[PDB]
Amino acid sequence: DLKWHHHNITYWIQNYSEDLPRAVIDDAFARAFALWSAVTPLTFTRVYSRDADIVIQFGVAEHGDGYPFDGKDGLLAHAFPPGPGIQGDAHFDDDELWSLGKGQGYSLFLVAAHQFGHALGLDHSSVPEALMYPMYRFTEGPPLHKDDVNGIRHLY
Ligand SMILES: COc1ccc(S(=O)(=O)[C@H](CC(=O)O)C(F)F)cc1
Ligand SMILES: [Ca+2]
Ligand SMILES: [Ca+2]
Ligand SMILES: [Ca+2]
Ligand SMILES: [Cl-]
Ligand SMILES: [Cl-]
Ligand SMILES: [Zn+2]
Ligand SMILES: [Zn+2]
Repeated sequence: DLKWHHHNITYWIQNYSEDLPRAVIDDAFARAFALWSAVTPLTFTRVYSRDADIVIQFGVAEHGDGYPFDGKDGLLAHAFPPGPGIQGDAHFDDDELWSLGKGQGYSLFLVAAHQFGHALGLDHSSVPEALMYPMYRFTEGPPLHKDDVNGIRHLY
């Protein structure tokens, strides 16, 4: 039930997934963030310290928190809402097949954006076409839906 008191959010990519090249992943995340910063006064800067607002980590099964991943399929990832400590960090189940665009596997890009929303304070949308819909479904074109934009703007 909290939001970031600053608009200069920072993120730190802790480790990577074995499914994609590092530069591919970095870009994916950058583009994910870019989506929100585009409709809000928010900015996202990549840092290299635990001090980052949002820390990005890929994991398998137990990974620190009490919500370990379910291996292939199922829970794909999860991000904690705004707050101190672990709050804000986004976790990805490196047991999934991460990719982009058409084809098998889940889009790291689209999933990231979704999770970044949660890490910004956004809650799940009730619209099937919105990016904040709790159900993954690949789509082409603008990821954000009127509902997602209104949401993030009602916050920032
Ligand atoms: C497409 O964006 C996503 C929506 C839901 C998920 S999830 O399967 O991890 C979701 C939990 C979450 O959004 O973190 C669960 F269905 F409740 C991942 C990516
Ligand atoms: Ca899983
Ligand atoms: Ca994987
Ligand atoms: Ca693919
Ligand atoms: Cl790594
Ligand atoms: Cl994609
Ligand atoms: Zn976690
Ligand atoms: Zn979600």
